[PDB]
Amino acid sequence: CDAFVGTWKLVSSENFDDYMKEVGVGFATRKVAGMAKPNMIISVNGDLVTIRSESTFKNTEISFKLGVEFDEITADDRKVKSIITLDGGALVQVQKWDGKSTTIKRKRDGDKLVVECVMKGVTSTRVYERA
Amino acid sequence: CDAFVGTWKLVSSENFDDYMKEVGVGFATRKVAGMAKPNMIISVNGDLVTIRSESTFKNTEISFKLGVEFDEITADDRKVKSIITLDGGALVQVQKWDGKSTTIKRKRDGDKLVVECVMKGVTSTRVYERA
Repeated sequence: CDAFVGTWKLVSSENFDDYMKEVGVGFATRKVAGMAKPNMIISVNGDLVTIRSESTFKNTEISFKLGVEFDEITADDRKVKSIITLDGGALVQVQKWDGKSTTIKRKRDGDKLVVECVMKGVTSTRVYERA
Repeated sequence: CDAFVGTWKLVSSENFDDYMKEVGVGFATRKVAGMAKPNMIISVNGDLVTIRSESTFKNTEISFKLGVEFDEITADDRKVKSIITLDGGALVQVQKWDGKSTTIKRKRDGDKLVVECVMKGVTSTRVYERA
């Protein structure tokens, strides 16, 4: 996870609302969540990887081991099962709940960290740079 | 857990610095941690309990099931194993790392939430009220 460790600030967001719609986030909530500009703080301690997200909407944190399924309460209050892997040099997260699934891919592109969240063929792209 | 769900704000802190010393928290961290006045936000989603701490020092979160050991990275960056129980109507947390242990007790006392953290017979006491 060496390529991912650091504090990342949001530089661009594309198609976030439509992704949230696909996920089932409420109309009012999508407004508030759309206004947030979360940072992403990624760190490692031993075999535990932590991804923190800090914003006006919600402060979240997941702590996990690569390849080991874990319980997560999402920023929009879904209770999901997540599994995160190192796959083609990306961190790939699959979240499953209520027979549904979404894939969140975190990948380096030049000096940026690109986050692509996919649900039913709808993709939100968020671009981050080091703080 | 119903008696614990809510947003709690710090109202008193007693012996916090000495507790941190006993834990082995370094001077500079103890200073910044002592200056912070963290909220504590406790929520439940199915069988998952989440305890979030928000302050200038750190934003942290643990999500866990009662009676099931889990991995935790503490605010002072210790990698510990935690187990949390409902015991005499209190939430009792035991954190273990490097052959050491500390116990964190969260209990209701009237309209307050009293948090007692014990390390080798040094006790820090922090009291919170609903926000």
